[PDB]
Amino acid sequence: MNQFDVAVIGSGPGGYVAAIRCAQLGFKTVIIEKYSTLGGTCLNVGCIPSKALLDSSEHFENAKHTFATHGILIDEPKVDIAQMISRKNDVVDQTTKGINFLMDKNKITVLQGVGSFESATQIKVTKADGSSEVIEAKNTIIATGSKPSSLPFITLDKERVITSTEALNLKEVPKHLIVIGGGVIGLELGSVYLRLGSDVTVVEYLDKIIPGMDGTLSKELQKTLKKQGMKFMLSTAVSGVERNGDTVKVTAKDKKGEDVVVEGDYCLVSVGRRPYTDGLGLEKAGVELDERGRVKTNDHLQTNVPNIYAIGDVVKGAMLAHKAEEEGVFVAETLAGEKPHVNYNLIPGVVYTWPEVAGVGKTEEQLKEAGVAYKTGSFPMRALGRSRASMDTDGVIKILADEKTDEILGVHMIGARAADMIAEAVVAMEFRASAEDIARISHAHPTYTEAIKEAALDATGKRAIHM
Amino acid sequence: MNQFDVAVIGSGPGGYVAAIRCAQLGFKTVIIEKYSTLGGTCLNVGCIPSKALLDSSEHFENAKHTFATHGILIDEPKVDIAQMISRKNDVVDQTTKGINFLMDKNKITVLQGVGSFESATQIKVTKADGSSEVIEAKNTIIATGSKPSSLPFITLDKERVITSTEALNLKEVPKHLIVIGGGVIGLELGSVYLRLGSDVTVVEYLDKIIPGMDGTLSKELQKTLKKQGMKFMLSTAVSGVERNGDTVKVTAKDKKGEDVVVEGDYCLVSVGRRPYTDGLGLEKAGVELDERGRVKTNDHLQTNVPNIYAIGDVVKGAMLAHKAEEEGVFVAETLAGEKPHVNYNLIPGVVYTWPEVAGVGKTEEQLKEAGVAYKTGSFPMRALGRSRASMDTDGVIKILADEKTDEILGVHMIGARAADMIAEAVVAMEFRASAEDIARISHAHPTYTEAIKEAALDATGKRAIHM
Ligand SMILES: Cc1cc2nc3c(=O)[nH]c(=O)nc-3n(C[C@H](O)[C@H](O)[C@H](O)COP(=O)(O)OP(=O)(O)OC[C@H]3O[C@@H](n4cnc5c(N)ncnc54)[C@H](O)[C@@H]3O)c2cc1C
Ligand SMILES: Cc1cc2nc3c(=O)[nH]c(=O)nc-3n(C[C@H](O)[C@H](O)[C@H](O)COP(=O)(O)OP(=O)(O)OC[C@H]3O[C@@H](n4cnc5c(N)ncnc54)[C@H](O)[C@@H]3O)c2cc1C
Ligand SMILES: [Cl-]
Ligand SMILES: [Cl-]
Ligand SMILES: [Zn+2]
Ligand SMILES: [Zn+2]
Repeated sequence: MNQFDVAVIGSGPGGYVAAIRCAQLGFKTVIIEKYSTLGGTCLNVGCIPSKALLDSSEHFENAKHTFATHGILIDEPKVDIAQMISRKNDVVDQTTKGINFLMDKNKITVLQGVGSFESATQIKVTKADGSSEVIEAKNTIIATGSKPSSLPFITLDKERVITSTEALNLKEVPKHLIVIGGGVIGLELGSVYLRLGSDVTVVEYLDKIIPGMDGTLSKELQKTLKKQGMKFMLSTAVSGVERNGDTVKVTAKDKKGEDVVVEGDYCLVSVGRRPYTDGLGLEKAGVELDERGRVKTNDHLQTNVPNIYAIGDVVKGAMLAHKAEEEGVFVAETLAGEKPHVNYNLIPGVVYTWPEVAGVGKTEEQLKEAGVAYKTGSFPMRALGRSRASMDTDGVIKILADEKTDEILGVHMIGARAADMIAEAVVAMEFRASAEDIARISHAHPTYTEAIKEAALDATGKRAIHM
Repeated sequence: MNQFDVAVIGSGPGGYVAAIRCAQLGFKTVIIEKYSTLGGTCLNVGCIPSKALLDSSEHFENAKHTFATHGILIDEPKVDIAQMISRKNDVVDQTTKGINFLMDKNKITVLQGVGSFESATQIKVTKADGSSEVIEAKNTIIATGSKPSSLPFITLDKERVITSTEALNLKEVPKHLIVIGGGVIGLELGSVYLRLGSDVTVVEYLDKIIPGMDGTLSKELQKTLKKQGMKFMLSTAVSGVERNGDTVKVTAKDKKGEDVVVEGDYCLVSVGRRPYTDGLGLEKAGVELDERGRVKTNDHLQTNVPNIYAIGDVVKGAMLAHKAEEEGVFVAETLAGEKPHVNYNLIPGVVYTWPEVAGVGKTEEQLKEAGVAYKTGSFPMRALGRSRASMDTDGVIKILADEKTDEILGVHMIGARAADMIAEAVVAMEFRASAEDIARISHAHPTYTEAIKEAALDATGKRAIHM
């Protein structure tokens, strides 16, 4: 029997970052992955693939609609979908090799197979051929991640009634793509194919898109996506999804109770993500789940079995890749006798549409439900000289500040490069900065971040300069 | 003779922002501009025009070199140079109307003409036809800005031997553009026409481009610009620039003393910018200049005449647009009896090439010259999943931290979206953040700002995760 200090089950962003941090702290560490390659959901069927298709489709969007204005003379651009998907596949293969490299550099043992608990200290690793080996580990970090949710009445066929996994591998640009469900994934992949020529209709039970974010962002994102051609059927309860050859028929009822029928040639189900624990052998180690199917954890991400921890999508909190990464570093440093901290209020959330959407801190709805006295500052992206020069003019920056102390309580962005502008707000809130603090700091001109500076001026005293 | 509390000579970013900040504080404010429209250098012949052409030319670069890999099918793209410039002119016209809106909204009086001092309290405003009006102002803010520098043997002709002003309005894509000076302006305008098909040769007297920035950024920017097709003749002292019909011949000597000759059809002189005070009548008010031609200032940007202040490119400091803006707000708030402060160490500098370059704080060369014990952190952009997805893999993030306290002393970036990532570093240093602090803060995944977190991990304890 091989012996290790720490075992990590799952090779997603939480898993392999946790392993590296365990190796850096001196633990003999092993990581177990059932997939053929390392990287988890985010690399193989998640973040990296979506960003690659989003980047290529946005290039296609510019060529089709803005090149003439930009002074670039081309004929009607055409989509080579096989090259798009193939290039994305190479991007995934690139990142997988980098993760392999990191494992070797940190002297982490990598085992391919399904890891199941035999006890609180023994783990069975079953390879593809069915053979098994048992290893011993003093501590174990569960990082098994999540799987796509679905609806029980939908029969997924991996052809036309699909999830994000297959949607990233289409053999053609859909004529009419139907998106069932209000997950972020649906809006991102819908943007990809909307740009590539598809008709996209989002059919959703929820009353607004991205409802977990600030309401202004919900409003502005639907406003800009409609402007781009996406159609939205909100507050609509789907009751059926039929495949009839080359056609999918979605039947539902609207908020007034009337019947609704939507037909397309492709249907993507994006109704959320579900924690994944199948085959993990939790009963044999004694680890408890909650009513939602998540590994119960305490303040130290510890299960009821003291030597077993759990991180990432398999536990409570925002199901984000960098949230799993931070929790992995947290457990490793905790195992080393340190006292780390995670501020979950300061974990940003990003939507990778164009314009990008990003938020950190409290939403206005959260401040209202708590009876917090707050100020609002708001500056539009179209007023920036940088946006006029690039034609990326959609969106707004919104800052919430405590009315008495001026401390920034939440920053909510929709606009060009918001996925990276949000970092300024994260650092600002980490140092408990006031709106006045940010308003007085130099922001490079011309940049999109000047909208943050202007919004902070608006929040601190309604004294923005460029509005 | 009308009376005002504050008069502002110049409608640049410093000029008009100061006027707005003065109007917000309750002062009767008037602003004078000799140009036909408002905006100063940055709007009409500076930041906005160049940024517009950089965005258009980068699109053309993608269509020519990356669209096929992206899966976008087009024929060879062609340049409509008249349309490029026309759109840029429209962006300038857009922004000019916005400044007009801001002046009227803040109830600032706008006068067109040359502003000249009659005394420390009277200012003559001379229109083009010769008519004059004299105004009285308790205080005056000098914001007359800058002009392109040149060399005594250079005869500028506004056709083929040109400055930045004319290069932004070319009627054809150059066959071979010669750039004299490796400054921010020269590299940006060279990149514009390089992408559009021109051959670009940069001739620079110093041994490195952008020498006012960190040496790593100098090296990496030259490394990538060469990869993009730019040619560089460094350590080269130009001694003659003659126009011979449709061709310009630049004669110089290399580091070995051997003669060097470069021929092109367009020659851009980018040897820096010089403070502009022509016709301002400073002698009639008593305001003294320094040896370099700049309006002398003290701690409060005050001249020797106590009621007259000066800001922007006409005074000491980095000749940057947001530097003029901040100094305009500083003088305005100082006039109001408040006690503001400008931290010149925390004013970022941006080069809008692709990849973008940005730095803030001390350079490594400065830390060496001061004998500061420092740590270095460095993460490459090609290792980010986000960069792999977009194919924007060039560059590095470099963080300098104090060896004893771990406090970040400077952050230097070359990579995608550096123009907006630098904002995180500015806010970080403003709060005296340590390398460990940034390394522990949540960074959205996948984003380019993750390279900042990784570089901070490298600086704080050589413990980056993805390297
Ligand atoms: C299309 C899509 C786009 C997304 N885009 C983003 C985005 O832009 N940003 C973002 O932050 N998040 C995004 N996400 C979410 C992101 O993928 C997750 O939040 C993140 O991957 C969390 O991963 P993790 O480490 O907790 O586990 P996971 O990445 O979900 O994977 C855990 C791993 O455990 C392995 N495993 C499970 N059980 C066993 C077992 N018994 N034995 C061995 N191995 C096992 C699995 O094979 C899997 O590889 C996206 C998701 C999808 C699907
Ligand atoms: C091609 C180019 C690109 C640049 N890009 C950038 C960039 O990306 N970022 C950046 O920060 N900086 C950039 N700069 C520099 C930027 O333009 C200046 O730093 C900024 O404009 C500072 O302006 P200011 O208020 O100090 O004065 P200015 O904008 O230089 O001009 C003030 C105005 O005063 C007027 N004036 C002068 N004397 C008188 C008088 N006696 N009476 C009446 N009117 C008068 C002038 O006509 C002028 O319009 C760039 C410069 C150039 C040339
Ligand atoms: Cl602005
Ligand atoms: Cl990373
Ligand atoms: Zn500005
Ligand atoms: Zn990451």
